[PDB]
Amino acid sequence: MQSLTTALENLLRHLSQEIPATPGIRVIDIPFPLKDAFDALSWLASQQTYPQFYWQQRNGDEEAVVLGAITRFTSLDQAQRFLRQHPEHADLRIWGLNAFDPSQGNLLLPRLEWRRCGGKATLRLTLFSESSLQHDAIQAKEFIATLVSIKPLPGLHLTTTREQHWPDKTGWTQLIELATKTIAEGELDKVVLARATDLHFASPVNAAAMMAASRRLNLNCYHFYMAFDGENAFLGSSPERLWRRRDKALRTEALAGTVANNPDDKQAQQLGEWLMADDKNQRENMLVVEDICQRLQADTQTLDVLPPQVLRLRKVQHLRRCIWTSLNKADDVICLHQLQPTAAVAGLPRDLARQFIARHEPFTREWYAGSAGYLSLQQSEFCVSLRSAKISGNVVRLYAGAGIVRGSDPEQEWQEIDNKAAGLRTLLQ
Repeated sequence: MQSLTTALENLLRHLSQEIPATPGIRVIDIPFPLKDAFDALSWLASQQTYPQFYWQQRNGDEEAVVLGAITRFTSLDQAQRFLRQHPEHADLRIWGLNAFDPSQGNLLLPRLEWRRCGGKATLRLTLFSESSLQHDAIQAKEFIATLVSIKPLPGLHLTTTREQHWPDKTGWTQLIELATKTIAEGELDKVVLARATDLHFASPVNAAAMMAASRRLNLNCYHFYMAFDGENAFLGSSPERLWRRRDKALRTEALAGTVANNPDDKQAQQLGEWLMADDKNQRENMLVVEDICQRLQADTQTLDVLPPQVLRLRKVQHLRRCIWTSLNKADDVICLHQLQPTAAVAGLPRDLARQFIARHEPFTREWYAGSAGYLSLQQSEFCVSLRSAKISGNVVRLYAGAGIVRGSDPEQEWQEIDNKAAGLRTLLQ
């Protein structure tokens, strides 16, 4: 941590310059020599300050670790409202989560943000005050004094005390056959229903270590980690983008139609070339794109759907179609509310599917199948909070969902949710 130390000392130097004792906002960016890679995650997990948020874009070129909440926001709308009051810092990012219910978020304007774009990094310090910048400069000084040296990530422990499913196997069929009853009757066709698996461990589970474990195995995935406090965290490694906005340029995608992966290149690629020719999944995928274009059309100019591709991940492969377009207004609250929850995580039609989930699910999804990422005026990117876990002390809660459709069948969809959960379960068991 000679890079960090040096950066911290440049920052303390800046904070010792005259700062005006008037309301305002300052952004201090210190260049971060990236002669080696920096284990931003290990650094974050060494700190006793909360909240912490860690995020890496799925391609591996963009990474951030942010610490300490100058201000918290309970929705993305309230976040964007704050940013619009400061248009002179167009690149000022707010970081965190949106819940499965998108009117609810946990987002922060961080004290400190280390951010790498591929080859370059910046340690950014911000000051903000309704009253005195000089005052908050004092806080920043104290917050720096608070930071400790990078310690080795702690270990994962593998001793299990219990294993609960919500719903269990019988409750799953109880619910599945209810859902097909309901499909039988009305105009609902697809409903995505979830399971929670609670893993109870004899020791408290270190969430950053779990995250570090996931990053090694779960390639080509967004990695996201929020430490709300010392006892509670939510994290995941999702292959799915909700949206990316650069100015008004928007990218989203219809990621639906699942097979299992196999480690041999040929058998996985036969399992995939199959997926691309299966009329049916291609139909299911196409109903997802239609729904996305529908949801988008009144707020965008031309929508371009790209050719299908198979996305090979660790335990599981997906059919995806990307959809690019331009937004009429550079607005993140529109992207959020138009795109979440996805047709891939609620089902179809939108209202009816959400209403079934609301009516009937035996546990709250909370942050599962919301989104994670950041927004600034200039750009934003959120992933869907899939392949994720909620960590509370000694309990780890894994989430995975399946799209019930008519012929479904309990046990097959259950097996599918096992495979989706696998990408995380295998790090712990």
